[PDB]
Amino acid sequence: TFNMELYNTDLFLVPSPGVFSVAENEHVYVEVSVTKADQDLGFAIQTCFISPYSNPDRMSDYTIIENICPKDDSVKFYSSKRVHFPIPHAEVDKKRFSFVFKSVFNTSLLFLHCELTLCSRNKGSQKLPKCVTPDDACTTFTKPLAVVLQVD
Repeated sequence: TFNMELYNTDLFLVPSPGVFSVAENEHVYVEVSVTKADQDLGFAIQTCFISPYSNPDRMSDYTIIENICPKDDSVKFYSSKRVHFPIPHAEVDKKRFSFVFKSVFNTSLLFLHCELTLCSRNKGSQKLPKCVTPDDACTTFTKPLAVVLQVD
């Protein structure tokens, strides 16, 4: 129901076939996606950080996005993409951003941890947070996802 894809270009055409290889100073194109029936339901990208653990309890000082705000300055957002399944009555909501990688760990095997927050895409709604955009954000309904990175 939730996805996280890495791509080699800002066309998000061709996802990497497992473990993404990355060197300092390169871009990484992330795509996150929610697949759902409700059409009032959106999401935002709450937090993203790199870390050498498959574990997020040991969070990390390498934070890219925090409370929907871009903390790393290399970060760019791209158009979001709602794509309809006609016959299954479904919608994939996708969001996209890049950043420039910096190696700073003591190891070559890393994790991109992103967490999605679900939210309500229509005004007047106790039931979940209304929705908000990334620099608008600079001014339980949350899902953790991890993808693997390989430094060279």
